[PDB]
Amino acid sequence: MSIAEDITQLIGRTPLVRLRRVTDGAVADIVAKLEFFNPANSVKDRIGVAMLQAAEQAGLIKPDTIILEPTSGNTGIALAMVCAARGYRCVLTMPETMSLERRMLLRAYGAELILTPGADGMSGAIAKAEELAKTDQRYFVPQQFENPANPAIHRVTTAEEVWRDTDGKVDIVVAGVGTGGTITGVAQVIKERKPSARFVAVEPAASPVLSGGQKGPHPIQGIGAGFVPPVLDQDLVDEIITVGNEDALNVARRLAREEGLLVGISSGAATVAALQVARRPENAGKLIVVVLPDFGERYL
Amino acid sequence: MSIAEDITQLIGRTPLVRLRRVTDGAVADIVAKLEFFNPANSVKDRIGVAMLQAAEQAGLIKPDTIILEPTSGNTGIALAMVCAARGYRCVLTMPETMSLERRMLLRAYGAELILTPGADGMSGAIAKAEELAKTDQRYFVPQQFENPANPAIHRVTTAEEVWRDTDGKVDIVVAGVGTGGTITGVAQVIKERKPSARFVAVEPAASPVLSGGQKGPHPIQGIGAGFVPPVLDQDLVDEIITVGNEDALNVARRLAREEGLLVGISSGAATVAALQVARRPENAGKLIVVVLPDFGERYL
Ligand SMILES: [Cl-]
Ligand SMILES: [Cl-]
Repeated sequence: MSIAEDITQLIGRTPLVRLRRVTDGAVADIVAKLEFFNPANSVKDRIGVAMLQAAEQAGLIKPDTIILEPTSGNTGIALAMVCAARGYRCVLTMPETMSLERRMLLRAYGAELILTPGADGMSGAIAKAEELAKTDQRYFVPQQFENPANPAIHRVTTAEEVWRDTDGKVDIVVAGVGTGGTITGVAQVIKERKPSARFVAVEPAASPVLSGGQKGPHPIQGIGAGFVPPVLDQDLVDEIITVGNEDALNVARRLAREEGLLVGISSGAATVAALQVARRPENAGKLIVVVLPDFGERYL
Repeated sequence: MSIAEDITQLIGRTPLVRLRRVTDGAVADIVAKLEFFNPANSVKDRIGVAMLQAAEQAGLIKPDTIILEPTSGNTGIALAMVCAARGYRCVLTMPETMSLERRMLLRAYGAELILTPGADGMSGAIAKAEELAKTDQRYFVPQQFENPANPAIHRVTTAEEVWRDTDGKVDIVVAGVGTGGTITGVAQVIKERKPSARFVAVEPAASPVLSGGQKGPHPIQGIGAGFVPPVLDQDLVDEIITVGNEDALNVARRLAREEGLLVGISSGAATVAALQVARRPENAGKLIVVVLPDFGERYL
């Protein structure tokens, strides 16, 4: 029988789909890895389960442990879902500016929210989690930007899925960088197995930090953290492509209307970059895999 | 290589998961079929592609064809997505009372909406589609309640998935009835293959039409159409269970908080029924498969 014991056993193993229309000028094949197929509709389901699994396996979860993370994006959703499946108490800090829709989603999974001053933004949320954890030893903080289980799950799952599903023919992987876990884990496995493979990191033109520029505000949720992420192995990244806000939005729109792929704005951004790489004559005939991190319905 | 040519090739093949906590009093095994794993998060993706496939295969789609359907639920989403992938123009009628969120979702896939008088509700939407189709021969109307491709896709996909994933050990299938396609197609295949198998239809206590009662208003979106659906084969249905609004909601809540399964209210209703059947001593040791039609995030 093929029956999962719980929802966390159904995370990952996401499909590839060939882009047919959003391919203007391409001389390479572009195929998209659809992370919206995860149970809570994003890539972060992988790291939500992986980080808790690593803690469990290291004996860090105690009978009175409470999971705690500062989060304004998909990792909060992923942790809330996984904690519901696990039977863990889950506390998430975030600015009081977070939408009522997002709060209802997290609360639907039974997570408890601590809202921090709007003016202090995400620094205030992080500060609150830091203080909570320092003063109450029940809290276990996954730390998505520093946890080695983040790139590790991408080595074990995402990378192998890309490898197997392309029968090792993948030539170039294009991925937005938030924590850097996805592109790092995939590159760690695939570049060592196929040294000719290349890896393109995608960031916002509005906050081109990996490119050597300065942090700034931008709407491409999921990428452009404003610092070099500790988990990112920059030596595995062969190129950085910056993407403008309007281009990201426009291509995200095109994916929905022309491919039936309703994806987030960071998926638009990743696809802008993949299409740029795909137009290069030296890439004629190559296979480009672009990661599409989440579903677009939350962004409407 | 395992690469889909387009998103419609990634419809169905949804997983089974064992219920662990929402099992109070059960002496049978309850496993849930997670239709939220479809690309647009509901079971209707199956019939959206199947109905257009059947039209294509029957030469009914012409160069100037426009897809037209009256819809206030998931079939509109499914058709909008599939039409985007196909490159078809898609027009959907619905009452002007439909939420801005739902309209934005359908428009994100490029569908065009015709809003009908709020006071006339869904009868007004159906009337508008009827009139449009009568006066403009470009329109092709799928007719989800009457189209034989609805139960047929469930015979070819859903039923075989249940059969294979349970290694033929499925004893009882529990499913909400909207169009009746899901329970009909599954029963057609499985009852003939395994005559001992039984099939339980689920409807709202507030609108217990299959049970012999009268139509009434109810909030269990997706089931309780207020009439006997033409596609439903009542002779394959072994039992009908009515479910109250509060019980459906309560169990839907429990699935999210206790299993990490964020599902719609009709999934709550189906699970209420499955748990009732599972408590019967004569069902000790049996395998019950309950269909969970969609994701809960839209209902928040
Ligand atoms: Cl986050
Ligand atoms: Cl509908």
